[PDB]
Parts: sequence; structure tokens; C-alpha cells
Amino acid sequence: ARTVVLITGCSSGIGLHLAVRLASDPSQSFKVYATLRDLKTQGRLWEAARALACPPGSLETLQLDVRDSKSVAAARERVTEGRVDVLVCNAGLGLLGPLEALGEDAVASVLDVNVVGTVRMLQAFLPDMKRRGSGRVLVTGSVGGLMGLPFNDVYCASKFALEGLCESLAVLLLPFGVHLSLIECGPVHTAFMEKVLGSPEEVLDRTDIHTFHRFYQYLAHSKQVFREAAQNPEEVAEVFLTALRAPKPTLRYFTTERFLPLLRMRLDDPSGSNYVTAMHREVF
Amino acid sequence: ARTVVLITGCSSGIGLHLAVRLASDPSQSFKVYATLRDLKTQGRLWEAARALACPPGSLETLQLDVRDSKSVAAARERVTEGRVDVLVCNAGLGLLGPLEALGEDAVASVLDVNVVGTVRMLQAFLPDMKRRGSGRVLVTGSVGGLMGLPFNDVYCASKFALEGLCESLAVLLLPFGVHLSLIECGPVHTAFMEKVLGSPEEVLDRTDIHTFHRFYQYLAHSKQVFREAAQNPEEVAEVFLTALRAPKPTLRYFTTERFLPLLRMRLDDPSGSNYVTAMHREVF
Ligand SMILES: NC(=O)c1ccc[n+]([C@@H]2O[C@H](COP(=O)([O-])OP(=O)(O)OC[C@@H]3O[C@@H](n4cnc5c(N)ncnc54)[C@@H](OP(=O)(O)O)[C@H]3O)[C@H](O)[C@@H]2O)c1
Ligand SMILES: NC(=O)c1ccc[n+]([C@@H]2O[C@H](COP(=O)([O-])OP(=O)(O)OC[C@@H]3O[C@@H](n4cnc5c(N)ncnc54)[C@@H](OP(=O)(O)O)[C@H]3O)[C@H](O)[C@@H]2O)c1
Ligand SMILES: C[C@]12CC[C@H]3C(=CCc4cc(O)ccc43)[C@@H]1CCC2=O
Repeated sequence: ARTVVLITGCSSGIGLHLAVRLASDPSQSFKVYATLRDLKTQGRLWEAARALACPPGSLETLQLDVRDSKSVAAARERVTEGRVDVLVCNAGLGLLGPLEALGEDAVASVLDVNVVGTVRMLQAFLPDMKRRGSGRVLVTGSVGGLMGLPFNDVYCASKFALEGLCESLAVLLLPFGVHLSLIECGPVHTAFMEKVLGSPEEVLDRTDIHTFHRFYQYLAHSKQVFREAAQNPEEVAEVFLTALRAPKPTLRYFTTERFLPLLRMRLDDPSGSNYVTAMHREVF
Repeated sequence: ARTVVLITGCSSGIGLHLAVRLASDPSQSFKVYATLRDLKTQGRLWEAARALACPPGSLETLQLDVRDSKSVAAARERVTEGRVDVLVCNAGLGLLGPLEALGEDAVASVLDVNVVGTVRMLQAFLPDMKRRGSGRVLVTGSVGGLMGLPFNDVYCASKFALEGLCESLAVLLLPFGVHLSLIECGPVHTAFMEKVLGSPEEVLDRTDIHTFHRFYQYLAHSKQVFREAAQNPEEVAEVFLTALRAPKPTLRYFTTERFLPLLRMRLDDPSGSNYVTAMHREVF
């Protein structure tokens, strides 16, 4: 039994690099359980693990589908240590395009995986972290949870929710000695954006010409803004570590300092109209 | 034909008061379409209608439950005027209790009804609104959407979600000529909130003695604040009018100023920890 860490969505991006960063730590103090929605996807994980010579006994891959309470509790009973000190809610789905262009199923999944799942992860672990009176939880934050971005309604929705689920919980947990931290990310080189963008071409068939133009117009800005500050998933894991070490973690950590002006100004405007203006005359 | 309004969840409270205040308006300008999850409950709606002397034809009820796109779809094809100049997304439910004490069917229902349902509506009316190049969208806000409240994890989760859903939409919507704005309200004279009396063993047989205690103490504080801050839908509906009247309404209307200093605090702290301290000290 050492610092037992249970992380979700370890198949790629931040969930992978993190699992291996923690597991391969030179102070061999982290015993990580990298969970995966689907195990068949644990190749690149193991490959990296080997690439770092991440010592025997530290990383045990486990399967965990966030949109399944059955799948979650079982992956919990499989924690031989019988305790989790750090839980990391990381799984998540993206969604882009004209709101009217998405579908009900699509929308449900995003909120299903990104929010409810975070609830299942919490519901199953927090109890035990509470009677114990010690524990740490980390949730992969996002800009879209602190501000609104065009054609990112449902994702910014799923991420704004997490701000809610966490902050309210953070309150009650104060005397409980359990710790909640939202790692607020920005763009980052992960499997996340490399496919979710789908195919911008089909959109025109479920929207008006004026939005479609604006959808590509956003895409073009997106792609430029990404290849300007998309941080390395390793750089991002670094923040997860600094929170972990903090004796008294804060409600949130920020991986990039670029979105902090938009936020600052945004908070100086309660009606939210100065923000909407800026953000708009920024994307387009 | 005149200002057509389609209000969702008018069965009671805010939804019923705005419906009738509009229909029975002096200028007899608004043609209200009060929508209900289940038509039976329109009894109390009509009572207020009658009471308010809403002329014949300025208010016709339709049935539609935002958790069934087939329903929503129908409700729009029932708006004989061919247009909806004012769309109001107001239905939705609350949820209180220790996160672990809640059920999945429950945590789901709230998310599926407060966000998805709001999305379904938008996906239905927003288009024609855009092609018209004229529109008005009112969504019932909340303080839980602006800040986290203990034992209100899932609800504030669903509420914060509307902040992003709408805020992001708003940004795209800027040039289109349609307007989206939330009505950030606080505790009002509504059954649910003032009728939170019970705390069954169901809660007890599903949380730890430490949380159990912080649960009731919450309710006690919550009953007090309500007894001293609860706003009756009456004023709240008055706010909705204030909004739709302004040539260019802002992204956020506040029915009460009682919480502005609390969120004011929120502003000056990126770590979100000053608040978690404050709002805990203030709840417990
Ligand atoms: N970096 C980003 O742009 C970014 C921004 C803000 C926050 N974070 C967060 O961390 C996540 C991953 O982002 P990333 O950028 O690291 O890219 P990513 O490529 O999506 O990496 C994580 C993904 O989460 C998984 N996942 C998806 N659905 C799941 C389900 N039902 N159950 C369990 N796991 C599931 C993984 O497996 P599968 O491929 O098998 O689905 C996976 O690739 C979140 O979705 C979230 O947005 C990332
Ligand atoms: N006022 C509050 O404390 C408050 C605070 C912030 C924001 N708002 C927002 O607007 C709502 C209502 O608050 P209120 O204070 O007016 O009282 P309320 O009693 O909840 O009024 C609106 C209600 O939503 C309905 N609804 C429920 N499930 C539905 C479904 N599945 N499909 C369609 N409609 C459904 C109504 O019909 P049925 O009874 O037949 O279900 C109804 O009375 C939201 O839930 C939300 O919190 C209210
Ligand atoms: C929200 C986000 C960070 C911010 C980024 C994103 C989308 C659009 C966008 C637009 C901006 O003007 C500045 C930054 C970003 C990312 C999508 C995934 C993510 O975490």
C-alpha cells in the first residue's frame, strides 16, 4: 500500500501520460490503476509504460466505462490495496458544430460521460474517502467550463456542470479532510481533438448558410489558436502532480495562463454582455 | 397575429405566473402558449387565468415534456401563427441530498430534463428564429448556476450547465438578431423549496453519520434563508417582462441582488477557495 491512484480515461491524452508519469515516478511512491473504457485500447498505454521502464507493480490497467454503474463499482472492488488516496476523474467527450446540427443521442452521451460519470466516480469513492477523512480527487478542468465558446454549447455545458458538481461538493467536504481540485486545462495535444472535429462538411445540411460559414470561420480560428498554445499532455500532467503535493489544494489549478484575461474581464461584467462581445469579436 | 410566446412547464410557479401575466396583459399583445408535461395539471393554471381575466384566445395550453423530442416537435407544429417570437425554457426539477444518497435514475432525470430538454427546445425553435433574423429566448436562471450550494451538487450541476449552454449560443447568435438571456433567480415563493420537510431514513441508510448531520443542519439554514429571501413568482415573472422589453437585452438578468456580493467575492479568486471557505462558513 502506497499512494494509490485511480485514474479514468487512461487510454490516451492526459489520462495516459498521467498514468505513466505517476507510475514511473522516480520515488516509486505511486501505485496507479489506469482504467480504460475499453481494455482493447491499452496498447499505446503499455507501450509508453515500457518506454519509460515504469517499474513492475506500479501500473495495473483496469477497464472502467464511466457510463455504467456496474462497470464502475467492479473496478472499485478490484483495488487490492482496499483504498484510493487520489482519484482522477478524466474521461470526457467533445462535441462541435451548430447546436441544431447535433443529435439527441450525441448530446446525451457527452453529458452522460462527462457529468453523470463524474457522479458515478464520486458516488463510489467519496464515501470511503469520507469515513477515512483523508483523500484527494482531481477533475480534468477546461476553459469551456469557465467561459463560453461558439459551437461548443453541449461540451461547454458538460464542463460548466463539472464546475458545479465540484464546487458544491468542495463546500461540504471542508471539515471532511477530503480534497477537490479542478485542473483547468486549455488546448492540448490529445486524442480529444484529433477526431471529434468529425467532418465540417455535413453541417450545411442541418443549418442555414450563415451559421455554416461561421462554423468554418470558427474552425479556422480554432485550428490557428490550437497550433499556438496546445500544450503537451506531459506539461499538463505536471499540474496534476503539483496539486497532488499541495498540502491544502485549492478548488482549481490552471495549466495555461492565456485564458486568464478573458476570464478576469468576464468576471467584471455580471450581465455577461461585454464578454459575449469580446469572445465573438475574437473567434470571428 | 402578434407577440407569440411559448412558455414551457407553466403547470406552476414561475411558469404559470409569467404565462398568465402575459396573456392577461393590458396591451392584450401577447398570445401565450402555456405548455405542460401532463395536461391534467392545467387546473390551477386556468384558475389563475380566469382570475386574471385573460381574454379568450390569448392563451392556449399545449402539452410537451422536454424529455421527449417527439413531444417538443408536436408542440411547435401546434403554434398556428407559424412563429414563436418569444421562447421561454422554464421547466426543470431540483435535487437535494448527499451526492451518494441520490439515485442514478434521479441524477439522470435532472440532467436530461434541465439541459437536454433545453437543448431540444432550442434545436426546434432557434432555427426559424434565426432565418427570421428576429427572436427572443428566456431561460430561467439560478444562483446555483452562478455558485455551488452544499447538498445541491447535481442541481447546481444542471444549472451551471445552462450558463454555458446559453452563454456559448449567445456568442454565435450575436449577428443573427435573436436574443438569449437567463433570468438568474433566487429563492421564490414556490412549494418545493418551502416544503422541504422530511429527511427520511432513506437518506440515513445511504450516507455516513458525519454527512447525515451536515445534511439536516443544511436544511435548517436553507429553511431560514428561504423564510427571509424567498421571492414569490409574481416578482420573478415581472423580471422576464423587463428583459423582453429591452431593445437589446443582456445575457443575464438578476431577479434579486442578495447574492451579488457573494459572487462578487467569487470574482476576485481564481482558486475558488476563498468562496468554498466563505459559503461553507455561511451554510454551516
Ligand atoms: N485536452 C483537451 O482538449 C481537454 C480539454 C479540457 C479537459 N480535458 C479532459 O480530459 C479528457 C480527455 O481529453 P484529452 O485532450 O486528454 O483527449 P482524449 O483523447 O479524449 O483522451 C481521453 C479520453 O477519455 C476516454 N473516454 C472516452 N469516453 C469514455 C467512456 N465512456 N468511459 C471511459 N473513458 C472514456 C478515453 O478513451 P476512448 O478513446 O476509448 O473513448 C480517451 O481517449 C476529457 O474529455 C476532457 O475534455 C481535455
Ligand atoms: N424558482 C426556483 O427556486 C428556481 C430557481 C432558479 C431557476 N428556476 C428554473 O425554472 C424551473 C422551475 O421553477 P419555479 O420556481 O417556476 O417552479 P416549478 O414548480 O418547477 O415551475 C416549472 C415546472 O417545470 C415543469 N416540468 C417538470 N418536468 C417537466 C418535463 N419532464 N417536461 C416539461 N416540463 C416539466 C412543470 O410541470 P409539472 O409540474 O407538470 O412537472 C413545472 O411546474 C427550473 O427547474 C429552474 O430551477 C427556478
Ligand atoms: C475549451 C478548450 C480550451 C479552449 C479552446 C477550445 C476551443 C475553442 C477556443 C477558442 C478560443 O478563443 C480560445 C481557446 C479555445 C478547447 C476545446 C477543448 C478545451 O479544453
